[PDB]
Amino acid sequence: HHWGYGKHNGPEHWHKDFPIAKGERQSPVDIDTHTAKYDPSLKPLSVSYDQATSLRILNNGHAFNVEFDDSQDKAVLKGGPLDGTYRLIQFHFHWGSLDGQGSEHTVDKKKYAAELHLVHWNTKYGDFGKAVQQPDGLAVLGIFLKVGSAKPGLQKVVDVLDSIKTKGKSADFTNFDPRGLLPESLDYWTYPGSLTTPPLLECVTWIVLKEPISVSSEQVLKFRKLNFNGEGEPEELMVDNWRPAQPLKNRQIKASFK
Ligand SMILES: NS(=O)(=O)c1ccc(NC(=S)OCCc2ccsc2)cc1
Ligand SMILES: [Zn+2]
Repeated sequence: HHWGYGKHNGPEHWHKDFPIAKGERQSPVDIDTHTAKYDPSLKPLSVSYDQATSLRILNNGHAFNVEFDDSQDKAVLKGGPLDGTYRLIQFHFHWGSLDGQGSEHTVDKKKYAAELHLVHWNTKYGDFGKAVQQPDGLAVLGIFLKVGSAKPGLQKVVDVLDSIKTKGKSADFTNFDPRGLLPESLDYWTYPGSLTTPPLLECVTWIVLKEPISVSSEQVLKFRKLNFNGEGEPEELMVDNWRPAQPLKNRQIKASFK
């Protein structure tokens, strides 16, 4: 009886095995754009992905992860609210069964069709595992997806999903360039939060871009053909793998733009 996104194992149940689910700095949150304040103390954000080295794509039963070789200082996030350098380790998405839902963060209560999470760990802690014992261990760059024009840079992801349909399947996935998943603008909102799945650890500086990317209906329909189950088990489509917004508690969301 493992956590998931169903009626008997989804977000309202997670707190029994992960009591931090009811913590002081849980994610995602609704971003109330009128309450968020421009912060002149934010430095410029730097997303340096030119030497990113993807390795593999994996269906972990909750989403799919595109994994990167993080053994060298290569694809890194710095600046903005961050102190020092954060290294890309993986990205993944959350998405809906219908285009009207799927994002984790919301913007003035609006849900996007999906949300991309580029996950980075603070290199001062040596590795990801030690980073998730720290309040500033991780930085997740979140990007909303809306349905419209196709995102050409996403197609290589979409085209490999048939090989990883079920939980536990992986495929080689080298030479994928995550630059092709970014919008034009780096304007963002930021706040301190958590992982949005178990173990829900409160280690994350969230950086959520304001400008969504557009993906086509056909691209997101291929996400919805993935399975939460493993091979040979009864089909349960991998859809609605998002946690809803959590209480903001004693936090302020800061904007990078005036
Ligand atoms: N949705 S989220 O971005 O908050 C988020 C990010 C990471 C995690 N946890 C983990 S354990 O990611 C592990 C990624 C990894 C490890 C080996 S290579 C890929 C859970 C939720
Ligand atoms: Zn995520």
